[PDB]
Amino acid sequence: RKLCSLDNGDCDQFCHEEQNSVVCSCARGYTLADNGKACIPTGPYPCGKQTLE
Repeated sequence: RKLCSLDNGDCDQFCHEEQNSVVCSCARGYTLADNGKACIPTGPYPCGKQTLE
């Protein structure tokens, strides 16, 4: 277990080892956070979220 194999590289969603090392990204409607790991919803109903409201 190295990069993306170790806890998905700490990424929220998509993980890629671009020329060694982890590179996280997000699905449409999400914007990668400042830490370059977390994914932030762009609106009221981001994909893949069970509707709480």
